[PDB]
Amino acid sequence: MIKVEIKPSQAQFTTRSGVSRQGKPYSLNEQLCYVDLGNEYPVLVKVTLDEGQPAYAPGLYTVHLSSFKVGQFGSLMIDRLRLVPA
Amino acid sequence: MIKVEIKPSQAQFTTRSGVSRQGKPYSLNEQLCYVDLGNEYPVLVKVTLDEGQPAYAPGLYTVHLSSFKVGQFGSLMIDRLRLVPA
Repeated sequence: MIKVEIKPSQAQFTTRSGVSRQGKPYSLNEQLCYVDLGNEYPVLVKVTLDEGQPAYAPGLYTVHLSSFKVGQFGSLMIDRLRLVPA
Repeated sequence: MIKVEIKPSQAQFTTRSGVSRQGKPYSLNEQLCYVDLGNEYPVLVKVTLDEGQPAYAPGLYTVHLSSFKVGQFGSLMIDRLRLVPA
């Protein structure tokens, strides 16, 4: 299991916006977190939230299976890092 | 934890080869496996092995933390799926 932490300072998201190739509006909500990759300290990682989802509250989390998909070259990839409480 | 299985039919690797941009030879060893992504059946995934490593034997495995890295856009990515016995 991957240990992910939302610190008290990371309790909000920001939103970026634009227009798609064929005219549709989009909005993306992004939040920061710390992921422990086994180095001396955890590293900073950007998370893009799914539609209609609030910012994750401060606390400890792990990664949900729905974060992964098989890519176009047949290898596993992360689609979007989706988190669940630890 | 991600459940990965090497079936008895997947106990070998194949090797692809070529030459890099500035003249160096390379070889890549690839093995197939099944990863349970929570659908009705596990899906087929290609794994590229690290230098000097043998094919994983048939059995159950999970994913090692060293499989992940932060990408050039600041989001988590899989570098290479590295497996450890379950």
